[PDB]
Amino acid sequence: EQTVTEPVGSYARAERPQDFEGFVWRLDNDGKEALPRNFRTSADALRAPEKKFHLDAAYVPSREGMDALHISGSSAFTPAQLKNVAAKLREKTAGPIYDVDLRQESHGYLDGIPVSWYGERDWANLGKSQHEALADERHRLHAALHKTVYIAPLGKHKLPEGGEVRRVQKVQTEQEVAEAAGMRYFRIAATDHVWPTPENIDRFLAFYRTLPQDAWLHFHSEAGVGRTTAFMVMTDMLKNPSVSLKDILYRQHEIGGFYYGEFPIKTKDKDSWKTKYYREKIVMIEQFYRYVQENRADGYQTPWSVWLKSHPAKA
Amino acid sequence: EQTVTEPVGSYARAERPQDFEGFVWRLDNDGKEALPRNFRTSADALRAPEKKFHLDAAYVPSREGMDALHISGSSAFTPAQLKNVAAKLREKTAGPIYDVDLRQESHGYLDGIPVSWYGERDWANLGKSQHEALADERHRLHAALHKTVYIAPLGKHKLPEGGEVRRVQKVQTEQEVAEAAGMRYFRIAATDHVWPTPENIDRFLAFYRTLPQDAWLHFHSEAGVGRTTAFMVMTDMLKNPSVSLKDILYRQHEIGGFYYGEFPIKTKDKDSWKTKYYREKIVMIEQFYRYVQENRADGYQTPWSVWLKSHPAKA
Ligand SMILES: O=P(O)(O)O[C@H]1[C@H](O)[C@@H](OP(=O)(O)O)[C@H](OP(=O)(O)O)[C@@H](OP(=O)(O)O)[C@H]1O
Ligand SMILES: O=P(O)(O)O[C@H]1[C@H](O)[C@@H](OP(=O)(O)O)[C@H](OP(=O)(O)O)[C@@H](OP(=O)(O)O)[C@H]1O
Ligand SMILES: [Cl-]
Repeated sequence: EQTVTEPVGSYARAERPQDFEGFVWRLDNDGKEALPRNFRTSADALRAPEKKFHLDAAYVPSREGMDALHISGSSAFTPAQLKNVAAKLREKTAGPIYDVDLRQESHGYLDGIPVSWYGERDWANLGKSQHEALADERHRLHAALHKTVYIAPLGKHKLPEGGEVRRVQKVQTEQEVAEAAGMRYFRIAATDHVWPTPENIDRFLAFYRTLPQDAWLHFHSEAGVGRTTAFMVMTDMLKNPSVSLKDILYRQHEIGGFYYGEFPIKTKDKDSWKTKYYREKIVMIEQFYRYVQENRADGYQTPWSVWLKSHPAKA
Repeated sequence: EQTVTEPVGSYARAERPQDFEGFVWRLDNDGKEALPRNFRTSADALRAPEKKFHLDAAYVPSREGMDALHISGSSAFTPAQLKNVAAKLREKTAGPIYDVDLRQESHGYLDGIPVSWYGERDWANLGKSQHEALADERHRLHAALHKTVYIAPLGKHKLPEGGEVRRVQKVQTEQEVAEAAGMRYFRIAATDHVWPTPENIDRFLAFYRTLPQDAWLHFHSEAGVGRTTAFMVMTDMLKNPSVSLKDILYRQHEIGGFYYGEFPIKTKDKDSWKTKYYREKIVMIEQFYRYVQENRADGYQTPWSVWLKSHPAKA
């Protein structure tokens, strides 16, 4: 027919939340290193591209605007690691430093240990509104206080392996941990592995509009790869609209992020469900760039969700 | 001074239940074999003793009373394995066959899979009365229905390793499963690793008293070793009081059970806590033998718990 059930950029809406409910408190960071994993800032030197993306290692992207961009990204962290990050970022700016938490999955800290309520594909909060996801999170964190919990790292086949059991004496939300490290906090509940929703992006752009000139944004997700890079890319496009799409994509990849341009996708058989979500992200990244280019001149009078509905992306 | 806080036979009462709360649905049997592990009956041939017990391999225990004993023991089982056990036992008797469940830990069947709510040392119900342990079990099993659960086998260090996640469509208690296999059901909530309590034994003795002559008792615990052998030994002593302690202990061991007499206890560093519980069971097995010998003449008018308080065991 002519009516589409889920438009491009919303494929995840077709999945059934009940088939991915949370079943374990996953260890988000073992706390052994001084900093979170995949830590990088926009002032960093560009490195050779990762071979899996089949890029031109000889291409030198423009760094126009990177010194003033003021953003960084990383994986999840322990409280001590976030204090190290905050201290490092303070050496680069006198503006407010934001911990921009991009995780939809319920997470927090049990006795200072960074944990998340993990469901298959990390989709324990799939389908929930940001309100419902945050309510789940608060309820779960609180329920763990003075209770025995099993906290484990995921091993072979994304299933618990080893870990530890403890009776919890202290519970904190990431907001509390960010404030204790001297950072401002802003939450965007984005689903792991997929393109952020129009709701997620409209929320980010509204937040972006409120920032003072010297604000520094430290984005993070679980690994500091998929969601973190998507938002770092969006920020680079918004702040440096005259830079080419290719340069934005190459430079965000070359300072240590994911590469959001076209590349030959290949997954292990067990990860084949990811293929179309990668393809969806490549197309949406181009569509967001188009949104920025067509709406920056009038100051974004119309939001991303609205413009995308009248300018749908195509596979 | 004079007053003793915990008498011999009750050491476990000094442990703190809050430090061993349940944290995972442990897989009790993977269902691969036709029968549960350590399956054996009193009609079986005696085999050579296990080396670790340092026994006399040349010794020939008396079998006096074994053919009429009518008892068996095994590990936990899937419903299909229990049906196989019941069919096997029916070839040996025309009397009622009892599934004597000796597990204090909460356990049952989720989608037919035998599971238990596991806490450190398998002590998730330590300290609870049987009434409280069964209420915990009934609430946990029921709460699992239509919910997502993580079921895993324990691997390295008694922590989950691998396993599976499933949204449960069927929940059953072992009572339901035993009845489906054509067995009567009798529960004694005995704590894993330790000597059965005076309450556990008083309950068993009262049940034993009213059994029809041709009743067949199939005992089981998790592995079919510690608790299963303790009750098989007690039944053998009760039913065959003229048989020597040495013969009872050797023969229950030689048909496939644990050896409940003195031996060179040698544990790994991580299992050193077990040492005193072994020593306690050796002493209590002797004390129970004394009880049977001294109370059989009047038909056991004095319960085990009462008699033990007036004749305490000595370390
Ligand atoms: O949290 P963000 O920073 O968004 O990054 C995600 C998480 O690290 C994912 O692991 P998890 O779901 O266990 O938290 C990982 O999936 P895998 O571990 O399956 O590789 C993703 O890579 P890909 O899904 O491969 O693209 C990566 O993009
Ligand atoms: O269930 P019953 O038949 O009473 O047997 C018990 C359980 O199998 C215990 O394992 P679990 O705690 O995992 O249920 C096992 O401890 P280990 O598995 O640590 O060896 C005991 O041996 P010992 O504790 O070694 O005596 C054994 O006697
Ligand atoms: Cl009781």
